[PDB]
Amino acid sequence: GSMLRLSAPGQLDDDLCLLGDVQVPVFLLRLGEASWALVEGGISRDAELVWADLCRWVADPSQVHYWLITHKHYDHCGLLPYLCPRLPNVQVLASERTCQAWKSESAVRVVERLNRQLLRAEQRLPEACAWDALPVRAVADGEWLELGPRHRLQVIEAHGHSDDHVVFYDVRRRRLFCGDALGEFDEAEGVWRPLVFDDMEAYLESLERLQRLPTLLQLIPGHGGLLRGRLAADGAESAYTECLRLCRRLLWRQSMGESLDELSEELHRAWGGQSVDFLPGELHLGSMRRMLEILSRQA
Amino acid sequence: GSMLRLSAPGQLDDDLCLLGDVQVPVFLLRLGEASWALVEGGISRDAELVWADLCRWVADPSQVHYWLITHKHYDHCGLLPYLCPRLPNVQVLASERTCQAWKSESAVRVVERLNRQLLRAEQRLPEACAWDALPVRAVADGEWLELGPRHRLQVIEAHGHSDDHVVFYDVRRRRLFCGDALGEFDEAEGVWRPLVFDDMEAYLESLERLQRLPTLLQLIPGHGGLLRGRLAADGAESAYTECLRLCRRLLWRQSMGESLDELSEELHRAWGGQSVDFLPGELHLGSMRRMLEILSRQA
Ligand SMILES: C[As](C)(=O)[O-]
Ligand SMILES: C[As](C)(=O)[O-]
Ligand SMILES: [Fe+2]
Ligand SMILES: [Fe+2]
Ligand SMILES: [Fe+2]
Ligand SMILES: [Fe+2]
Repeated sequence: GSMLRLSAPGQLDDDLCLLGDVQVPVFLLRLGEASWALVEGGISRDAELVWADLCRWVADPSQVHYWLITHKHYDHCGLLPYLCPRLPNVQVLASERTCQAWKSESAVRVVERLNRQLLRAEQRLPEACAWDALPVRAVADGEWLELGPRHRLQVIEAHGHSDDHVVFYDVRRRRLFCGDALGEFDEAEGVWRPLVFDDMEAYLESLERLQRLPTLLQLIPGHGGLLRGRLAADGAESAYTECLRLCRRLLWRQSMGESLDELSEELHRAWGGQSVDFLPGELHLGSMRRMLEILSRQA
Repeated sequence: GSMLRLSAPGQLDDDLCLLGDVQVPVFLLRLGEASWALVEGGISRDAELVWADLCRWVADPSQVHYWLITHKHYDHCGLLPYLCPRLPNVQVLASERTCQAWKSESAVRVVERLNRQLLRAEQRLPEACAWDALPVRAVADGEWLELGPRHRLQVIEAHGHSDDHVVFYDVRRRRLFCGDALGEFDEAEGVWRPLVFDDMEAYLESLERLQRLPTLLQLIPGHGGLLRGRLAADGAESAYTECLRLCRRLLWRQSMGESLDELSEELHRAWGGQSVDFLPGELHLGSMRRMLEILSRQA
């Protein structure tokens, strides 16, 4: 029947396609006859899949002009060293803090190691360019990106999930590329699972600000596809509520004397399955523990 | 450590005691030197336990003057035929709709059958008086009950859980006896599980009205004890949110083609354990299915 989520590779709207894996998608925006943008930077191992899809839509790779990046996590920038060399005219648009992480050998080693863990036996990665050789340009909170005549996207700072996270708001289409700032959309239940890995105060304040946008028609997180209808319209509000709900559960359990590890293991059991293809199980469990440490400290 | 729930038989406050089983408690209010009230009507099988506790606090059973009843469900009035004969001066205070159910042989047979299922092998029920012989007086929405010099309780209609449900608000102590109108308090997670068995529109409207009470200090549902602190202060708001959350889950699952039975069985698995001592498992599962039918119809 009719559903409030579009989650299949191919055309999502007359200007928008989903490339690659719906679990870690790259979005393609048609900005004009011979101009395109990518949104979200994916995982390295998807390089040839995303390339194959891209070339179905884009006749000449020199026509890809922008690549918008929400945050520095390994699953949101892993394609950059592999596909940017094939995109001679692309400019990577990322926050200043995101750009800074790509200059840190420590940070990029973590990104590389996690991406390497996801390589399947059959596939061959193309040659990687250096992370500090990427064609990057820093974007600022509030900045207007005039990508094409019918694509004006505002950069909105949305820290909390991570210290660098931004979202991109298409004012014309009432479409928000929200990365991981709302959490992980639960494919079985239709609710947001919080992903607070840096700062709960910031995460909630970001959601407060995003709630004040004009009512959304389309909401596109970092994983799982495109949400529409009420799922888009109430996404930020719902994500805020789910974060407060997790805080309530944690506080109640702590009042009974539970260690953080009990709820962490429960969340890992309940939620880890959705991301097994792109997130090692032990890192998922560790992430749940970190989130609960943050909520406990700040709630 | 300090917890926001009191859940042990005995004194809860200087005017208030919990009698019987914390799972299906009867509350004792000291209205004066020689005047007392009971709140909530429990399950029949607890008659001698509640009697034993009552007589620890009350020197003379003729001093019990009122018995406040939230609703007609079998687990909220089962003690009445067994203990009212031992309470010569008691007046049972119930809504008109609640009183009407006790006049219906069909309705009381259901109450009797469910209560009989809960009798343990060891115990002996005292002789029951007829349901239409109970010393009942109907109370109205908005009615002020002047129970004693320091106990003024307002009757507030709170339909939705059932067609007859009311709650009792102690204006002085900012204490709400809320029956099942907020749902079932989850002992492991500290959130409300919705219990919508008649009408979702009414259930939500009741919670909207209860949210507008002065901030609560104490919130006393039909099961599980007394809540305080933020759990009391945000109870009605939280219960409203949890009902909307369940609607979201159901609607999402229905959009995927699920039958009501799938979520019903999941809820029965997740939630049925808490009430096994006083609610037959098949009735819990049936109740979950009924709730989901109502939410589907009205959401
Ligand atoms: C790697 As993640 C849980 O921030 O999408
Ligand atoms: C018997 As019931 C689930 O309304 O407390
Ligand atoms: Fe992330
Ligand atoms: Fe992510
Ligand atoms: Fe009930
Ligand atoms: Fe009940």
